[PDB]
Amino acid sequence: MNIHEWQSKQLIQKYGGRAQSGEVAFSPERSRDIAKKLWNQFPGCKFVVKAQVLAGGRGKGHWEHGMQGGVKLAKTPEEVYEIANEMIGHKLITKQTGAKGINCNKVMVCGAVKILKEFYLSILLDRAMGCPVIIATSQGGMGIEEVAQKCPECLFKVPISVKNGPTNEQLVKLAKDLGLEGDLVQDCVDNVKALYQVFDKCDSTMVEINPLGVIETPTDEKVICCFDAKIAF
Amino acid sequence: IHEWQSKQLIQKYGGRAQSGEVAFSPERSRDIAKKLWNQFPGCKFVVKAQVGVKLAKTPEEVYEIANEMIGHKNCNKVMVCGAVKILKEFYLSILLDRAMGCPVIIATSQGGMGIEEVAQKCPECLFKVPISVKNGPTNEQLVKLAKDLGLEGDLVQDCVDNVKALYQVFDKCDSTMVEINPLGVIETPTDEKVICCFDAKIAF
Ligand SMILES: Nc1ncnc2c1ncn2[C@@H]1O[C@H](COP(=O)(O)OP(=O)(O)O)[C@@H](O)[C@H]1O
Ligand SMILES: [Mg+2]
Repeated sequence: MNIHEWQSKQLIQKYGGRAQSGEVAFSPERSRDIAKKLWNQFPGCKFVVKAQVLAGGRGKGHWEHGMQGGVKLAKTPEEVYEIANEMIGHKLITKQTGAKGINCNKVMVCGAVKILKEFYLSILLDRAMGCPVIIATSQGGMGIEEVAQKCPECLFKVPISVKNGPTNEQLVKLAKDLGLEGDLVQDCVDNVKALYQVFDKCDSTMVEINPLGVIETPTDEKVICCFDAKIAF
Repeated sequence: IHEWQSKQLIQKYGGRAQSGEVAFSPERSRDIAKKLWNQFPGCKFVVKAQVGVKLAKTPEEVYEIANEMIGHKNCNKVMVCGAVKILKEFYLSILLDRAMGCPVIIATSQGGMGIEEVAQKCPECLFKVPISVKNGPTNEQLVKLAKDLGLEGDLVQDCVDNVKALYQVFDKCDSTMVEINPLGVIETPTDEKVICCFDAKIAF
């Protein structure tokens, strides 16, 4: 992750968005310290250890030395050490790789959150159109590439005005089209607005959020939260 | 011992405690809350003035509260804690009872209140448990104390674990009092129910 991209993820929170970025660790020891420090704030919480490799289906793939999964739930900081040790410096295999192997040199240590709904949402520069387009689906867990090829009308597509950007009516209906009601409608609007602010302020070619989730905070407020945000140029 | 050193000892010996993180300025208080939103977005915060306790919704509220604490009636640091869902507050201590000549465990379902006041007006609801310093506390004693506090399920064993860890701090530090007020039954962010020490006091 170069400075250009990392400075963009930061803008998500600046422009009103809500996102979990976790924290990067380049060693299993550091992975353990992260989880340990987090237990000082939310004792007894669980953790999610995510292998940081540029490849999809991490949660599906497997490791060369017996372990299963690129996204793993951990109960303690020691389990975080164990998992991270099997990831950092080893090859991960997914559909993207068949069996070529993809070497992992770092992990994300994330607090385990309660996820109520999962969505996919991206903002792309459509060259054939010469404008931005918001693409979203409520299948949530199935990933975009699968849904697009195998389901025609599952996707919500919204062309965006270059001068005006998205409109509240556009974003409100989209929030509604994703099954959101109550306060979560406006919360989603604010987050997508933030995502587009980033998309345009950074001359980005794609802003991908997978999952865009309805979560519960430790004190059980229901809020929109961006996971595993990705930006391209 | 100070509160931050006490909670450190409790975790070493197998206890669960919320330590928060210390800030010596309102600015640093805001940064702590900010970084915490990277792990549990949308969470709330508790701000405790240190040598009084307020709930904050944003890192900016955390700044405002810390600004009214640090440098005022004199407080010069704050602990910034993630706001945790709390189901029950208990009191628990381990005291060297001189009259009986042995350690004693004192516990109440009346967490948040001073033990002097609770015993004065509700002597009925204090659980005393003398400890044989040779064999220390037995797991049999601790299971009853847990049941007598209205605990069932995994919380009963979780309570034994934490109380055992507290006795170790008492025994190993040769302390005259280890006091947890409140000792809470909380819910983790994924709704697991566990025991947690929120405050600790160790006397010598
Ligand atoms: N911080 C977290 N807390 C709880 N569950 C999480 C967290 N991060 C991810 N998950 C869950 O684990 C899944 C991991 O999948 P994801 O990271 O989206 O990509 P992949 O499909 O490649 O595994 C998420 O879809 C979500 O259901
Ligand atoms: Mg909850």
